[PDB]
Amino acid sequence: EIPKPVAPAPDILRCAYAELVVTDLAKSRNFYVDVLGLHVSYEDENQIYLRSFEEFIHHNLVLTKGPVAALKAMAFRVRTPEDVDKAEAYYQELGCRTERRKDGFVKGIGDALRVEDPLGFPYEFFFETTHVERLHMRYDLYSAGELVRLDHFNQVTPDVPRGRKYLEDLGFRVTEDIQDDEGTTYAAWMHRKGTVHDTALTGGNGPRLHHVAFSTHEKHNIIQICDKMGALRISDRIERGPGRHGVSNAFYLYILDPDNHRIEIYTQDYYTGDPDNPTITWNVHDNQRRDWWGNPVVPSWYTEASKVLDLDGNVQEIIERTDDSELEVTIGADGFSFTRAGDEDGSYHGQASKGFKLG
Amino acid sequence: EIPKPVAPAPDILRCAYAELVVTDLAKSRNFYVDVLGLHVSYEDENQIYLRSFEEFIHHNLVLTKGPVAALKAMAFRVRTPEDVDKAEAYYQELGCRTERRKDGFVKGIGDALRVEDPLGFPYEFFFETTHVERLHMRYDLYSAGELVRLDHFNQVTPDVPRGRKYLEDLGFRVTEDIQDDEGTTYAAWMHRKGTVHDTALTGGNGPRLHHVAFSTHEKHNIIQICDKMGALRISDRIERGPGRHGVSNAFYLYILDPDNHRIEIYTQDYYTGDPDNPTITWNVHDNQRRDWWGNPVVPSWYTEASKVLDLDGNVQEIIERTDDSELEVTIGADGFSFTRAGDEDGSYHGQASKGFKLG
Amino acid sequence: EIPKPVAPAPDILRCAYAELVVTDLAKSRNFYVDVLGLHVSYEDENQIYLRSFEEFIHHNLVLTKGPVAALKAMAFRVRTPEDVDKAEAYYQELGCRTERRKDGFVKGIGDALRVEDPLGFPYEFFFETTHVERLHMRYDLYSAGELVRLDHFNQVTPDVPRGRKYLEDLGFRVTEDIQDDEGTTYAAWMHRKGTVHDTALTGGNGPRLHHVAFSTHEKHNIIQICDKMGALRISDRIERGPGRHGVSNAFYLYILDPDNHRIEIYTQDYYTGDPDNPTITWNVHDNQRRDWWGNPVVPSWYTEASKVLDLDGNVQEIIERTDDSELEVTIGADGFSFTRAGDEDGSYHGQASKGFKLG
Amino acid sequence: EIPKPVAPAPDILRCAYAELVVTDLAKSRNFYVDVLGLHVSYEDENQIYLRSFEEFIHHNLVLTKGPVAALKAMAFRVRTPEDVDKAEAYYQELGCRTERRKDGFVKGIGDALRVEDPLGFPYEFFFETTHVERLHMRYDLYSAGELVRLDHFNQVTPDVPRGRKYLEDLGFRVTEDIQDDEGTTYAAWMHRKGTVHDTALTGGNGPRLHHVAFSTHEKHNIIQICDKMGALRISDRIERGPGRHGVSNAFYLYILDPDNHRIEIYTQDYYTGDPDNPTITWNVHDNQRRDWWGNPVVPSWYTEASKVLDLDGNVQEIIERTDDSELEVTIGADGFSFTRAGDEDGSYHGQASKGFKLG
Ligand SMILES: [Ca+2]
Ligand SMILES: [Cl-]
Ligand SMILES: [Cl-]
Ligand SMILES: [Cl-]
Ligand SMILES: [Cl-]
Ligand SMILES: [Mn+2]
Ligand SMILES: [Mn+2]
Ligand SMILES: [Mn+2]
Ligand SMILES: [Mn+2]
Repeated sequence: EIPKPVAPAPDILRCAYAELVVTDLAKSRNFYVDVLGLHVSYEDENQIYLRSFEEFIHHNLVLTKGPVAALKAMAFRVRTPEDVDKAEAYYQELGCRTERRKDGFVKGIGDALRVEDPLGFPYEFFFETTHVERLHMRYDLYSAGELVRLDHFNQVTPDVPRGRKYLEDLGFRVTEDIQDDEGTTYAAWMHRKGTVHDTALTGGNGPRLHHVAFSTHEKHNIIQICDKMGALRISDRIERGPGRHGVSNAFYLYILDPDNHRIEIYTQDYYTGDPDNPTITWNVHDNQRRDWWGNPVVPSWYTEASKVLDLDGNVQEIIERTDDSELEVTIGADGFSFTRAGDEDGSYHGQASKGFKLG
Repeated sequence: EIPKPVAPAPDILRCAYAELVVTDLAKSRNFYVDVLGLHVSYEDENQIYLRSFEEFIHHNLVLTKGPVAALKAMAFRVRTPEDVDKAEAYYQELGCRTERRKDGFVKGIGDALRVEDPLGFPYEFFFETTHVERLHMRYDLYSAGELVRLDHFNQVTPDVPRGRKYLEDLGFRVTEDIQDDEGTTYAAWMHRKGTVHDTALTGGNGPRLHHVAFSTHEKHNIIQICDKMGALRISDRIERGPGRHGVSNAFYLYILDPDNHRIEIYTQDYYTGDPDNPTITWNVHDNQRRDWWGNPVVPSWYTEASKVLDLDGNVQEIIERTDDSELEVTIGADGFSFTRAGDEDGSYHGQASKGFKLG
Repeated sequence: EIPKPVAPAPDILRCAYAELVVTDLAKSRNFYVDVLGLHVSYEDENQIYLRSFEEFIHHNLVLTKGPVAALKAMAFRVRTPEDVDKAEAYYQELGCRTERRKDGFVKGIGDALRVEDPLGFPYEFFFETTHVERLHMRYDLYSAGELVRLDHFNQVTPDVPRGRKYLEDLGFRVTEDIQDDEGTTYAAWMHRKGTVHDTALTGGNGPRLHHVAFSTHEKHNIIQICDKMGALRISDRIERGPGRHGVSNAFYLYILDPDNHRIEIYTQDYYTGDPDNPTITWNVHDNQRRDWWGNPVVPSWYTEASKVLDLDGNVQEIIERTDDSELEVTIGADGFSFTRAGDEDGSYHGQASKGFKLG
Repeated sequence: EIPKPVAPAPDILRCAYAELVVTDLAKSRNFYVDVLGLHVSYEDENQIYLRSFEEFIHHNLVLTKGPVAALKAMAFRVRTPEDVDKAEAYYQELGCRTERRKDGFVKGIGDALRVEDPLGFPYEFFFETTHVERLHMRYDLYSAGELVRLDHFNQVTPDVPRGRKYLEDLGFRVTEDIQDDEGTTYAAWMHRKGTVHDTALTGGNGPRLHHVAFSTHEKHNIIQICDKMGALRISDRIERGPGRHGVSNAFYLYILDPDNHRIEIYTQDYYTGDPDNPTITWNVHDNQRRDWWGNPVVPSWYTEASKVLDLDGNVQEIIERTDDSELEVTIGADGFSFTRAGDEDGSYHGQASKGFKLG
């Protein structure tokens, strides 16, 4: 029900950074810098600007002290300065609230447009950014769990096909999705930069931010993050994983920051840059779709996500999903999942895999 | 209490091989050869003899066709031919049933002694064995999931302290254990070869065999086994993991063979060869003790294990544990576990970690 | 010297495949399939078509039996069917010989244009290709040394600035290069797909093909290839490496096929897709520019490369480089390199690093 | 020939630590702590005591300030206090200078015996040592290049068979060696703890210490050390590697400390604990014996080694090797190596492999 505008879409390069509001800046710094080893581009009493090992733009993450923890903006870099004008014209045509700042909303970004998008999400588009020392060969700084790139965002939204269509018009190409035999869509992944995704839609009450994902070079780097969290005795902040994804084929881990913002660590998905890249649809009941090894998806993964803010700094109202619930149809009392389609052996009914029930 | 014999203990080098009775030989071959990549030393219509990548003795695993799936023998290599005589005298003094075969019980083993030990387990002791091509540099054969060494056995027995004393007198040294503050021992690990263990005791109804473990070179090799099992659509045969252990500090995975014999894949524990190697005791309520990342221990891991045979080839009667159950005290309805000792935050009452309950 | 056409450049997606003429098809099959584990998309008595683990187009490599080993075509996929017409007009304006086949030059490719480009190289441009099973999750087929993508080509040409300009007009963006203070350019790297490169120019006598490069997931995959070649007693076919590159930051290995075609295995370079991606220029005397650890560059690496064919199947005549030779200025009798610029300690004069002279 | 004492050999557990005299304690600290990440057990302005990640004894390396860089002591831990008496009796019967100190020669070691051994080397034997925090699960401290264990020493001595016999009488078991077809032995490896070696003999002018080796968990940890040294622009202190060894099958790297003391980093050799462990002999001309991939051995690796001290703190006089030189017979002007025995193809005459001569 979101029409394709006459105005041309801005040419989006990739996800570039997220601005997260955090309640205790010191505790957040402890998590992102001391635990996760992100690199400080700038900090003061209000904000911490962080980047990954291979990044040359000013930052991939802004942490902003605020009264209520929430996503403040998810930023995409566009190809040219003129693409910021294109973004403004596009979202104006859609009837969305927009705000333009010629000198940026955060440090290290220039001319930028923020919008309350049709799904209620605060998107930023920008070209101009302050270049910093690209640390990609600074092996004197490299940590055993080094986060090397920002990879993607993931958004919770009640109507997946509605948001998918909107993002396709915006230029994202769908790479994978999860549906059932009766035509319900539960999740979709879509890209600009030639990886599996730059953002993704998870069916649920929204708008809420599901997670922000960073890449490592190798699988052992993700293992080290888990190991380090056990050593720091904060294993209760490991939410889910580590595992191999079905959708995306990436090795992964989900952890929780001090304000319960979910962060994914991700590596080794595949190239999607060709225009006829084959799309892959998984059945919702396929127990290898989210964790390839069949490990159960923790219930909080389906229920918990971050608030998002409007352009005034206020929390967006949550709209309830009316389509079927992935949690309910797979691990709920009347849910089921299979290892091999049509096989009772290795299937789970009314509970999760590996012998667990929902707590 | 099992008395310490006057006869000297045999000098045991290491665990060497296990003989498992299996019901369908071809199906077992698929698992151990096609899925796991173990190397065939010899096979016929009745048995398959298998060895790991770096082994020079004839085999690390014998699969024997039989009516009832069970452990037939856990075999330990001894230092000299004379240590077989020492083993016979020692077990005779213990009042155990023993059987001596100068030409072995299985192919590729010479003079051998099998015993029904004081815990009801069929142990074998041998020195003589047919050497085979050591494949340790045969990288033309090397699998992405290559199993490189046999590492240990793990035994389920109802009275851990009783068994621990007997194994210590036999010359095994305890490296780690799990106890509570009320005097109960739930598990013990013990070695000869200078890794964390060659065998271990897990509290539970017994005698039953908990598992046999093989090691890989690197953590990615264990990940590959998981990935391959996903590709073969047999993820339902992944029981638990992959993870990082607390006890042993090893990276691990538990999988189930066609007869539900449990196999662990293991890597990167530490050196224990010094005689004053510090013994580590974990509290049973410590949620980082079995999985360091705090992932829940699947209930089947605590309840399921293989039958074992006596020397007549009949299943040993099972004696029920009367000591407290690790399952019940940690993940049962009256259970408890913590992330940080003395912290209510990150503790679990009457359920498992990460949002699950007993299925 | 090469003027920019008024005709619009074809939109090039990425390098896609190379066709190499080989003298003994069975011996070449042994190397690419049995040693390297590439996947067969088609074969007969004259040709083998091969693809990497994550590929969905028909092939990344075609081996064609012929009398003289040579590069027959380096192919790039274009974005649309219409881009093939654009490519034809473009090279026609450049005065280049073109050949258009509506049904393709090799199996699994449709409408295609081959050209003898301004530097004498046989380029192919195509859109249409037969999709095949994408093996990216086929872990039951995954080799310990699995080649996962085709990454790039590398071309030897006598005048690097002349070639660079031509490739820039064609849409390729320079990411890194090697120069000296006197203004000679020795090599340049350039991309379309958002990695360090899709092709590269290496100063030397040309046209010759320096190498075709495939990527692995992890560094250990590359180490396995070396280990395997050791076990096969073909370590003499390991030309150079393994190492870490300075330029590109990739972990790497160079090996030689039966006809001495050079293959690079490559992993873990960085993202270059932003239009203002920072260009990196290294000094030719920096001993960390090619191997980051300062290991010496094998002289054959600088002197040997494959013949290339014209459109008639005849070898292209070679034109000698008149600019300074990288070998001569770094490892030759009158050459030098440094570890730290301006520091004589860790410098090498008239010989290579690590105590070696030219053989 | 060194006679076999009537007195029993001390039961040696393993190599335990080395004491190296260094000329600038601060510069050595930067190398061993800052670059390499070893853990400080104790330090003052005269000495730094260092241990590996998984160690529980007080230290694996003592750096002692002094006027001439040299080995002061190579220490082996013995099984019981009584074994220190046995070692004293054993070396006294050998006619060797001994010194016994009930309170140790260095901090954190108790009753200890130091000897000037028959080959001129300062050996220490001890049981008593101060236990420290075993850091094996301190992943909060874990470096991307983490050194996890002390693995072995390597000694340069002119007469290898002479030394080998002495070490065998002492209880070391030979695992691998290098010989030629004319009866010359160039090197031998021997163990107590069940890895390939605890010490080794390299033929050359001696006594000199060739190197001390530390283990990592995985091959990428060794890669990271190289990468870090490149980032620190100290790649000139990488002497040789990284590589795969033929002998030992271990992945390796050799680096040089501020006083040119050689340190090897080493991982993933095999189990040798069985008393009939198959002994492997390589031919000296086999180009895969030292580097399995055929990479050339740096001439400094054959010529350079550390001074060793006597018990009075004076440099031991060097005795020249009269047997053939491994350098000369393989990579010298009159040397030879092969890839495949008997095959001229892939062989090297009067030069090193991969296109190099000696600089
Ligand atoms: Ca209690
Ligand atoms: Cl997922
Ligand atoms: Cl466990
Ligand atoms: Cl290079
Ligand atoms: Cl060596
Ligand atoms: Mn994600
Ligand atoms: Mn185990
Ligand atoms: Mn290349
Ligand atoms: Mn060594």
